[PDB]
This record gives sequence, C-alpha cells and structure tokens, in this order.
Amino acid sequence: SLINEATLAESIRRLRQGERATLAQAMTLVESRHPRHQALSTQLLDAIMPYCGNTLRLGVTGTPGAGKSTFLEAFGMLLIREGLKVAVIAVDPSNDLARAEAAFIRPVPSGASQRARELMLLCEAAGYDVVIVETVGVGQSETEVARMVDCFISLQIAQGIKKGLMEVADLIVINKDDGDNHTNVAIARHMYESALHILRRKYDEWQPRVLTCSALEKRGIDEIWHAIIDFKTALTASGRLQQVRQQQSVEWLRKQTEEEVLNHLFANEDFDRYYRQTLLAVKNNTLSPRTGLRQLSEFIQT
Amino acid sequence: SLINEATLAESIRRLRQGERATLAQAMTLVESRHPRHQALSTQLLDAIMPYCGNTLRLGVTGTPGAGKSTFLEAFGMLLIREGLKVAVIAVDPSNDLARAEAAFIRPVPSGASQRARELMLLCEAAGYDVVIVETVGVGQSETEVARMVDCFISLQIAQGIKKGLMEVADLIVINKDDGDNHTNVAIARHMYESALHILRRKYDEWQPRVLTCSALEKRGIDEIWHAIIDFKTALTASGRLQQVRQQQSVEWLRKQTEEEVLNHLFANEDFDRYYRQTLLAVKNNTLSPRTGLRQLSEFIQT
Ligand SMILES: [Cl-]
Ligand SMILES: [Cl-]
Ligand SMILES: [Cl-]
Ligand SMILES: [Cl-]
Ligand SMILES: [Cl-]
Ligand SMILES: [Cl-]
Ligand SMILES: [Cl-]
Ligand SMILES: [Cl-]
Ligand code: NA
Ligand code: NA
Repeated sequence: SLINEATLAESIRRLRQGERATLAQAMTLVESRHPRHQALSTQLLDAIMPYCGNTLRLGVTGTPGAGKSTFLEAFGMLLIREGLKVAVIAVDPSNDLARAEAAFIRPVPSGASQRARELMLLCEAAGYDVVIVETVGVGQSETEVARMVDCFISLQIAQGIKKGLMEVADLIVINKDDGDNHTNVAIARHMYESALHILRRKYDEWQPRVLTCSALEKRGIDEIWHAIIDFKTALTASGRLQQVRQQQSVEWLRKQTEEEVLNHLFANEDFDRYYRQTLLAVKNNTLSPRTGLRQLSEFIQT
Repeated sequence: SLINEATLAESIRRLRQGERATLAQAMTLVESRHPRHQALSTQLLDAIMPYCGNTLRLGVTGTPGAGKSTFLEAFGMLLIREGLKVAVIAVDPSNDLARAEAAFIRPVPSGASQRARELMLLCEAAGYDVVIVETVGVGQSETEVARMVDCFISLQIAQGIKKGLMEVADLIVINKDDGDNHTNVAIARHMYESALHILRRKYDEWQPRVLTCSALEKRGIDEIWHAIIDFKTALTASGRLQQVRQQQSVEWLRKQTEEEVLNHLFANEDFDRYYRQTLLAVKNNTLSPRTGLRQLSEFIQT
C-alpha cells in the first residue's frame, strides 16, 4: 500500500499491527533524502510517539573476533522461542534469525545515531518486545550505543580494559567458551569481574555481571537472558529505568542543540581563521589565555 | 613599590627575581574586580607569558580524613630541603611550610579554575621550581585539577573506586601508614593497584603507581617524590609532557569559548522558556525528538 499524506493514518494502523512490509516501507521513507519524504517522515515520527516506550531496548557491542554474529543469532532465537518479537538495528562502524518471522533485521549506514534512534522508535510503535541495537566495539562506540538503550551488553574475546567500557557496561559476555580455551576464557572473565567489582557502580541498584557462553554450542545463552531480566528487575524496583530513559532523551536533545550551535560557529570560515590565529598567539606566548578568551568572545558578539 | 601602568615593567622585573612581596601584590591585583585593575591585570598576564613554562606543575587532591595538610607540609619541606622553591595554590571546594622562605602559599576562593591557572602562571614567572595546586577530592574535583597539571596525585584514606579518579590518577597515595592500621592501609593500597593495573593506561608511557606513607612520621615521602621524578622521566622521554601541556591549554580555550556561547543562549530568558516547553512536548509524546531539534534550531536561527 502507498504511504503518503492522505494514507498516513491507515499506514500507522498497519505499522502498529506489526505488518512487516509497512515497517520496512516506513524505515525506507525515514531514510530518504527527498525533501517531500523528509516532511512526511517528520509527520510520521510525531504521530507515532504515543505508541512508543513499552519495548526492552538492548545494546550489544562486540570486538573483532568476539563472535557477535553467532551470539546475536543464538540470543535472538532464544527470545523468539520465549514467544517474543525481536528487532535488530545493525549500525555500521564509524542465518536462522533472518528466517524467523518474529524477527526483523535492518542495517544503519555510517547522524547514524539519530537514524538508529528513529528506526528504534518505528520498531517500538510496531509492537516489538525487544529491540537490539548492535555495532562493533571500537573507539567510543560502547558509550554511543549505551546512551540509547535500557541495558548495555559488551561482547569480549578471551592493553588493559577500556575505561569507557567500564563507564557503561551493564553486562560483559565472553563468547567462545568452547573446545580447548576454557582457561583463557576463565581468566578473561575474571579480569573484567575484578574491574567491575572494585569500581563504583554505574547504577546503585546493579553490580555489573560478567558471564561466559558458547553461542555455537548453545550454552550460557539462557543465563545471559536471565541476567538481563535481573537487571530490568533491579532498575525498575526503584523507578530508575524510567529515569534513565528520560535522562537519555533530554541529554540527546541538549547535546544535539548545543552541537548544532557550536558546529555552525566553528564551521564559519572567518571564525575558524580567527580562532586558529588566537590559538597560535597563545601557543607562541604573545597573549595570555585570558586575553585569548576575551577577544574570541568579542569576535563572537560582534 | 606601586604597581601601575607606568611601573609595570619594573614590577615584572621584581616578580621574575622572585621577590615575594611583588608576587603577593600581583596576585592581589589579578584578584581585584576594580575595572582598572582588570585591564592592568590583562597587560601583566600578556607580558609574563614568555617567562612561564619551566615549572613542574603538580595537582594534589585529598579526600576528607586523608591527611592532605600533613602530607603537603612534609612533601613541601622535602622539596625545600632539595633546594627547590615551591608554591602552593590552595583551591576552595566548589605550619613548617608556612615558615619556609623558599615556599609561597595562596588560597583561591570558590572561574576559580581560570583564577588558579593565572596564579600558577604568576608563580612560574616568579621562578618557582614546583607549583602545587591542591583541593579536596569530592565530586569531579580530581578531573578539574588534573586538566591543569603535569602530574596528578590523589590522597586516599584506608562504595567502590570512583571512575573519574581512575581516568586521571598518575599516582595514588595512602597516608597514615602508621601505628596500628598497617593491614587496613595495605588492603586499600592493593585495591587501587588492582584497578590501575587492569585498566588501560592513561598514558602509554606510564603505569600508575600506588604508594603509602606516614606524613607525621616522615616515612614514604622521599619515595613519592622519586615516583614523581620517574613519571617526569617517562613522559619527557617521548615528548608526551609537552604535548599534554599544549593539549591542556587548547582544551581550556576551546571549552571556555564553547561554554560562554552556550551559557549566553541557555541564559536567555526567551530561549530557556522555549527550550523547556520543547522538552516538555517531547516528554509528553506530542513531538518527536527530530521535530524538537528542528524547532529549537529554527528558534536559534531566527
Ligand atoms: Cl515516493
Ligand atoms: Cl559502588
Ligand atoms: Cl522503571
Ligand atoms: Cl591574535
Ligand atoms: Cl590601587
Ligand atoms: Cl594499557
Ligand atoms: Cl616533555
Ligand atoms: Cl512546542
Ligand atoms: Na528515551
Ligand atoms: Na598548558
């Protein structure tokens, strides 16, 4: 069926009934750069807001070689066996699940952060029980994913532990606990656990947990889902999950508003030039930082 | 002697010769809110920039009960015995050293960040060998101090370890390793060390060290100074210290420039109102985040 201004309400109806063709169509619309599609997309997203917010939002990162694909397939299939509908938003770095009718998989091209969030909203409005946003754990991708999900899960394989990961990890999982590397897996699991037991809790309500699994042998997956449920229980008992979700949305709005204002300034060719000359003046000991700041402020005011 | 526009150059001369009365006078001038003093202060700070930058800058935080005062006295007196001139900038939270002629102690009232930096510059121009900026370790004060010093030292006494501290600690010191609490001190020292050995290094060149001392018994202090020297050796071998200092100055300029622009916007009574109404519209599911952002952008442009 066509999606357009006249049919928007019926299209939303179809979407909320969980019709997969309409979900895919709506996502494609949201991804179009055609100015007309951008305005209709805006109408759609405004319209669906009341239908969002009753979906468990999970983030999953995996380092290269961590077995993210096999884990996601096993985990996804477990959720479907539990009778749940699961969507996977596969974000680009800066199988059996594919065949499941109760699943839905969509890639997000390398911003992509706003895009991932909007696609997640569509999945929520479509009645998915669990939405998983996943990407490679590299650079700061853990903290970026963490900011849009209820529960953040990092996959690791058996330099020290990344501090940014410690900041955001709710669960750490060591995949490929199979064959002959049990000891290597146990040592890695122990190391993450030492860090997560000694550092202050991200949430007062939750000691982060470190688990192991073998996706390809189907062991440990049930236990990971159970830990996620335990997390949900702990955070919802105090009303902290709702608070987290509100804080994430406020922080996104605030950060994007600030960043647009700042990007416009630092993009300006005249300001960029004056800024760089000011920096060089300070570096070369001709101006104090105080004076550097004042003249930047005056340039901005004028 | 008077400090004024006519005498500025001779006053700078006196300052560079290490005359303590002129240093105190210059600091008082920098702290005056009298508009005339603010302009002369600007001239002074510009003028001294070429004389700065050959001083070891240390940051020291202590938690309540960590023995910061006794440690600073013992440490300061050690440096003076080594024939060094040491200045202490005592920053407000958001003895024998006092009697030493080769020392200089100045408080900074509860911004205070810009003020601490400017007073540090005066000490550098005055020929101090070591300048120590110190404050209570509470909230985010560790990261704030860390951003203006060559080497950051945190005092702890025998909830888990603060992640912000792990981000910035170059050395951790457990004071009051005396009397009957050796075991309690050893356990605390071990805990910090576990975290600092397992987490990725802040600097590739340096594994953070955790030491113990008894300031009041004068034991362990020599070893702490030696560790600081080891830090300086490690970072200067690769040219990393110079890079750190440059990055700190650029980051301060950048952050203060951004924060002034943003504070003016979010201070604006009309924008604050529209921003809060937009936030509430999103919270109440009447607008998508996309639309929230767009209309904030339009409000700003207009
Ligand atoms: Cl079309
Ligand atoms: Cl804790
Ligand atoms: Cl909740
Ligand atoms: Cl300039
Ligand atoms: Cl006067
Ligand atoms: Cl490392
Ligand atoms: Cl260096
Ligand atoms: Cl509004
Ligand atoms: Na949210
Ligand atoms: Na600097």
